[PDB]
Amino acid sequence: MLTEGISIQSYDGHTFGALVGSPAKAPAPVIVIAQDIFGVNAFMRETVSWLVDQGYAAVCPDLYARQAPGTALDPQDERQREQAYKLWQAFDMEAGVGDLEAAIHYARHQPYSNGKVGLVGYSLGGALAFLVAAKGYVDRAVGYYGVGLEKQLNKVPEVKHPALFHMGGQDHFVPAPSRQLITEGFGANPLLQVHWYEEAGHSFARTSSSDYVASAAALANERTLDFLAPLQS
Repeated sequence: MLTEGISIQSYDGHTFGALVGSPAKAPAPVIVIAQDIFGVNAFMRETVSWLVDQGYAAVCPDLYARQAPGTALDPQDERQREQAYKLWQAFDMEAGVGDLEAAIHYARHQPYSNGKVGLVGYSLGGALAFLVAAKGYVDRAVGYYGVGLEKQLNKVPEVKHPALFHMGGQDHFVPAPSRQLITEGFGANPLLQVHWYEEAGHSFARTSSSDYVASAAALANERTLDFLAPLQS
């Protein structure tokens, strides 16, 4: 689901919609949420809700609009999971970072904006959160269980604003040698923070996931809110 009428233009001209939640009280910092592989669906609506209840405005852009605008898939349906994997396999990561840059720029200047912008992403969006932190586009970035971060470690020195990553110790997208690489590489830059949740696997913060772990989702989420709070000005 997206908010009717909202349109954001990316550097190359492509336009895309977004699900927007204005804030209870304005002006407020705005958090751009980078979707998982299921598009802007029920979990994104819930994330927008969560952030608005904590005092932020939130913008979740339709990153699949270059392939299939308005895609919103149910992760409980087998056929739509297969569709999510097919879209993820074809996803242009650099164009997604470009679309997030445009959504971040939009987030800076809405009527309810206080000018500060954060980004929170999950899975596919957690890997995009790291690439966005390397570009420097946001004030703070947060990535939950981004996939393939051990292949992007040469960008660690480019991160110049804070970025927080929550990783599951039982997420098999990140086996032990990958964990160690990430832990050692991120460890060289104090602007990066990574926490490992030993009893949790991938998607552990989505309440509707079979891999949901309440204690870890809760510890992660509070660390995310404490990390984003300085943007409240």
